[PDB]
Amino acid sequence: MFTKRHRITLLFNANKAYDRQVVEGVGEYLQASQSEWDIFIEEFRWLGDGVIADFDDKQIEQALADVDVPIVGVGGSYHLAESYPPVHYIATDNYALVESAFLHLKEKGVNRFAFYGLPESSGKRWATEREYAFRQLVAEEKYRGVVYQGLETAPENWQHAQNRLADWLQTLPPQTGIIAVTDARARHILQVCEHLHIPVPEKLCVIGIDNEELTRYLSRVALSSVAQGARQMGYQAAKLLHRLLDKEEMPLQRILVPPVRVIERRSTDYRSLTDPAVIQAMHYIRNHACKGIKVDQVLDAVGISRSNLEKRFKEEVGETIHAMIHAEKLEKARSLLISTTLSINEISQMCGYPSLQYFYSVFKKAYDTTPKEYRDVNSE
Amino acid sequence: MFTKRHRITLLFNANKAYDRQVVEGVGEYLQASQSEWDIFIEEFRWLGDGVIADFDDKQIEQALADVDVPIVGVGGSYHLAESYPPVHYIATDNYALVESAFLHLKEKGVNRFAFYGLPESSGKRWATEREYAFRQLVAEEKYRGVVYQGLETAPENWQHAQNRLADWLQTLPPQTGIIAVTDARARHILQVCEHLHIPVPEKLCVIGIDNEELTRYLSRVALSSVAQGARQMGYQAAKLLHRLLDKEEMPLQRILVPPVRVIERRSTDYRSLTDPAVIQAMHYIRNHACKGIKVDQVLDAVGISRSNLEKRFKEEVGETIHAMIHAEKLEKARSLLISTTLSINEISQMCGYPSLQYFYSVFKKAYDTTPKEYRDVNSE
Ligand SMILES: O[C@@H]1[C@@H](O)[C@@H](O)OC[C@H]1O
Ligand SMILES: O[C@@H]1[C@@H](O)[C@@H](O)OC[C@H]1O
Repeated sequence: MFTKRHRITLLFNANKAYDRQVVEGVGEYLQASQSEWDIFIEEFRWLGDGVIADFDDKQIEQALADVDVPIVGVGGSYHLAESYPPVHYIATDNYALVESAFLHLKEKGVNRFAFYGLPESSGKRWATEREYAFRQLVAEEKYRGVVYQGLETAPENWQHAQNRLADWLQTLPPQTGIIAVTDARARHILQVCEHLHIPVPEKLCVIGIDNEELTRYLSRVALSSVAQGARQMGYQAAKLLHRLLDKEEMPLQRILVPPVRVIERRSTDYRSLTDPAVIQAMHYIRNHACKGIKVDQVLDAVGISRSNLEKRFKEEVGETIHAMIHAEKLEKARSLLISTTLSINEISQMCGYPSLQYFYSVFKKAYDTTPKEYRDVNSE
Repeated sequence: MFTKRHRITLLFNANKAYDRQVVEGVGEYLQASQSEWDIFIEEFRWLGDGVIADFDDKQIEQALADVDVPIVGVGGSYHLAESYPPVHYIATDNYALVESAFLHLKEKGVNRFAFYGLPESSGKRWATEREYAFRQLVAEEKYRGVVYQGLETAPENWQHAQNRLADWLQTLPPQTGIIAVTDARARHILQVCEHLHIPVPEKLCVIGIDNEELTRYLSRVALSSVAQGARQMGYQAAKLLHRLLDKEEMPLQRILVPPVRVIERRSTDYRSLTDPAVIQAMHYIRNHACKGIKVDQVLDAVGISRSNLEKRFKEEVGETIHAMIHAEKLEKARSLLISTTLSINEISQMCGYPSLQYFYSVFKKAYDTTPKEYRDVNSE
């Protein structure tokens, strides 16, 4: 008779992708265990028989400090072991996350490293934790790392904040890889580069930390990111809380979960390019190839004569401008198949192809499957 | 030179799955068009050069009424054409949504229909719209439909609300299919059935309308749902706003997008069962088969002698209790492969299998692929 029910309270934020992942793991546990739990996503802030909560929040910790019922905290890791709150704790491995992104940029020949973080001013201790890790694994590189804490998440002066970020960005030499604390901060870099037409990744490379597509700002350049092991975190949390509900004795748990993987998108697609003019020209093309652009537009974007730009393209890419314009139409098309929900007809049309048959033809030449086949094998 | 930038303001709610889908479509458009837009998810509530907003919100409509810049409203459809707000409008087809769920239950022999809605008290006009549709397509069924508006989303008295929902549920004859306005309301039905041990779907069938897994309450019985065409909605919205930004003349658009599909889960998995004792016994099994239960527990759950229950199981299922216990261990396992992120090892263990090899063996007998193969071909 499975009659005893437990009310379970989850203190997270439905509006942030990471929080949503954690709760989904909790839900996964519910499914796998078929527990007689009544789980409430109760966060705004009665309390149940067990709690799982966001402990990246000092307020929550203070609210919960002295609560009798089992609590499993979920939040960021800490280099110092005595900085962990007095509760069982599932942790995202802050070090590993930065490491994961560092190793990604490392593999792409990048040896100039930059970090866009978050002021001490915010209460974000995982930010400090990530910055420290950055410094730790950047220590032995050819050129030194450079760190720039921001102004604040919701600036008291957006315009001013933008100016300061713009200033810092123009400071950074070509082929600098930037690690942002959060996809949100990464997108902040991308919008400024948009304002300024700074080539990403042709000039500077950008990588984030959440794998969240919905941040304050949406970015035309798709954002590479470290995906946290957030589902697994929520699952392990519930699994532990279950043992805590069976009155099991235990020293306070500190289990670290590493990132799942890096999702490689456009923003880190660096191909060893170095000539400033090809850099700006290649960026231009990667923005507007689908819009049916001629070599003339590319020439006008940089301020260069046809002869000279062709010479340099040949020099650095072994292909023509015209050829690269069209190779990129394909790339846009290939991405959308992979990262989007559009019909193939829509992809063809939005990518400036004359007919869906023509795209089919061109696509089947470059890769060997069909647009359709390639989608099933490679989607998301 | 693609130098003119447009600031775009989106007025939606990051915390609700439907809103998040809509914004993702907007993002899809950004990708496919590589527009020089600066898109802000600005909703709490400066304004940009174009707006896309949740027009299921009378406050937003009033806030925006008299704004000079292009606006594309997104929200629910209306049976009456004069109830649409004075703006270009992308609509989810409220009728089609109910229809989609109705047709799903219809296909499963269901001919007793119920609707859990939302009081007039809330400002939710899509709720009224869905209820009306329900009534419209339930008109010709054998038994009449029954509608129950709730107490309110965040009750002024949770306990009281639960009592009233419990009352209504015990009113409903076996093999009643319930359509809820929203996965949220559906889950409210499921938690009460949990409190009361009312078999779903063995006794009553439940289907929702959003395909959202994260609602106020998490449900042990996975929830079947209609998935709205919400991405496409957001994409079409941005695509229209783009034409509006190119100063194109147009009569106020009213384009309806139908649901994508119905996601069939446990909550609508009705297999023509009718004997009350098998109903309760089968529900029991579907909850605890993985927990290593004997025939004795099933006997105790209903209040029936072994002989009699076996007789009835044979009569309605052509299988033994013992046999069905084990067929369901497999089903739990098969689901988790399909709907979850767990490792196969974890699935085996949580489903009460003695070894991963044994599960492999049993799984390969029932279906012909391996747990691994079946995951790649059938996941999500
Ligand atoms: O690590 C997370 C960070 O990346 C951001 O998403 O905000 C919540 C944090 O816990
Ligand atoms: O149709 C949607 C409904 O299902 C719910 O999710 O709330 C928002 C509505 O627009």
